[PDB]
Amino acid sequence: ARKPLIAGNWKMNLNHLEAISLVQKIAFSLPEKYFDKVDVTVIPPFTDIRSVQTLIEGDKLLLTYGAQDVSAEDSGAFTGEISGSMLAKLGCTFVVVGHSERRTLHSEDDAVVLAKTKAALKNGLTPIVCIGEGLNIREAGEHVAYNVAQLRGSLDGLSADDIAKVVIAYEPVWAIGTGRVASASDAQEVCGAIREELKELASAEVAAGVRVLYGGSVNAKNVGEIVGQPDVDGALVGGASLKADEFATLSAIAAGGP
Amino acid sequence: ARKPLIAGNWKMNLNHLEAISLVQKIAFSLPEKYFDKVDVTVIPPFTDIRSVQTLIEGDKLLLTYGAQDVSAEDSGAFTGEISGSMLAKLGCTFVVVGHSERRTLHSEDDAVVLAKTKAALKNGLTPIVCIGEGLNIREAGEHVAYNVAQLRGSLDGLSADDIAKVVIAYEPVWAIGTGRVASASDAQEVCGAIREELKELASAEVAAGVRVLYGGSVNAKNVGEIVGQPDVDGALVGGASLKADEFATLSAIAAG
Ligand code: NA
Ligand code: NA
Repeated sequence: ARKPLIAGNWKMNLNHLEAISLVQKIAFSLPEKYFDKVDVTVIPPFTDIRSVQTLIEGDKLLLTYGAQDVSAEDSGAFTGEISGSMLAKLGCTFVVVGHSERRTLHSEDDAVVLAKTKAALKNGLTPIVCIGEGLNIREAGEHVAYNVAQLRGSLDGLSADDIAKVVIAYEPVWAIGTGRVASASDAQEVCGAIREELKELASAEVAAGVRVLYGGSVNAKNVGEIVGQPDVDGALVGGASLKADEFATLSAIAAGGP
Repeated sequence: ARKPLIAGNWKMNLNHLEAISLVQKIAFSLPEKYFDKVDVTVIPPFTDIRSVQTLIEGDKLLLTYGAQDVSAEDSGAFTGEISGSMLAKLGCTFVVVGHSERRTLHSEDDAVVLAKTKAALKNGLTPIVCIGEGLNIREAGEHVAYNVAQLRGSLDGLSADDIAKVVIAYEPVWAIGTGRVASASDAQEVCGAIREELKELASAEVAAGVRVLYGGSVNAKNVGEIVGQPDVDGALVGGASLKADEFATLSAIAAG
C-alpha cells in the first residue's frame, strides 16, 4: 500500500533559468493522471529553489520539490549553510541528507546525518536518508551488515513517530555515476533488510509504511524491474533527472503505466 | 585611494521574505549620496539570492550582493554545492571564501580556499578571501606570521592580474561574534602585513589596489577607528548586518 516516489537529484547542475525550463518540460511531458499513482519531486540546487517554487505554485503543478542538503543548526553563525526553516518557507517537501557525495567529500558521518534528519523533521520536511556501501564492502560480501549499521547510526534514538516521517534511499556507491546499476535482486536484498531493521528501530506497523528507494544509475530502461520489487518503493534519480523526456518516462513507468 | 567596502555577511539568517524586508530598509536608510564614497554589499544565504537579485535590480537599489560560499567545481555530481556560474547568473558581485566557520566546521584548508578563489575568478566574481588566527596563536604573538602563511596558501600560484581581482578579509577567530573586537592598531598591524606580502605575491602596484577588510565584532561604535587606519579598507560585518539601521550607520561612518 506504499505509494511510489521518484526523487530527481539534479546535483550541481542548472542555473535558475534552466531550472524553470526543466520543470516546465517535465510537467508537460508527464500527464496529470499519473500523480494519482506516483509522487514525483525535483531536487534542485539551493539557488534554484525559489525559481522552482514560484513556477510550481504559480502554475499549480503537481510536482513537489526539495533540497540537496540542510544544516543541522537553527539560524546562526554558520556561513554558507541553509536552515530547515528557510527550506520550509520556500515550500520544500523533501530534503536529501547524507548523500554519498557529502558523506565522502564533506565528511558527513552517521551522527551528522542524524542531526540533519532531526532538523528536517523539526521544520516539517521529509528527509531522504541516504545509505550505501562501497565496492570493496560489496566485493567482500558484507554489504547487508554495512548498510544496517549506517541505518542504525543515521536514525539513532529517533522515536517510532519520527522514523515514520523519513524516507530511506539505498544508493550503493559503486552505482553512482558509473552506469553500473544494481540488479533488481541486489536492490531487493538490501531494501528488504532495511525494512526488517526498521522493525526494531520503530515498530512493525511504521516499518511497513516507510518508503525505501533505490538509487544509482536509475533510468527508464532499468527502473521497472527495480521499483517492481516488493521492498523497493521508488528511485532516487541522478543524471536522468536533468533530462525532461527521460525523467518523465521513467516516472510514468514507476507508476505502473496507463 | 582605495574605495572603502562594507560587506554584510548575514550567515545562516533570514528567509526570502525577511531578506526582502532587510534589503529594503538598508537602502532607505543609506542615502544614495553615500554610494560615491563607499561600496556596500549584502551577502545573503543561497536561498535568498534570487529574491535579493530581483529586488535590487527591480527597484534599482545601489547595494550589490554576493554569496557565502562557492564550489571549486564547475558542475556535476557534487550534491548540495553551488557553482560559480549559478552565482554569476544571479548577478552576484562577491563571494566569501574560506570564512573561519567553513575552515573549522567544514574542513576547508588553504588549498580548497585557493580552488574556490579560482572558481570565483573564472566566473567574474570577486572573492573575499578570509584569513585569521585563533586565540592561542594571538596570545603567543605569532599572529602576523600565521596570517601571512594563510594568505600565501590561499593565493598560492595566482598571477598578479588575478590577485588584483580578489579582496582579503582579516577576521581573527577570537573576534568573531565574541564582542572582542581587534583594536585599531591591531587591525592595522595585520592588514599592513597582508598588503606587504601582496607586493611579493603580485607586485607593488597590485598590492596598492587590493582592498583589505577587517572583520570580527564590527559595529557602528568601533568601525570608524578601524577603517580609518591606512591599510584597512573596510569591514566584513557579522551580526550587525542583520540590523538595517546599524548596518547603514556603520556604512555611512566608513564613507567618512
Ligand atoms: Na515496489
Ligand atoms: Na582605511
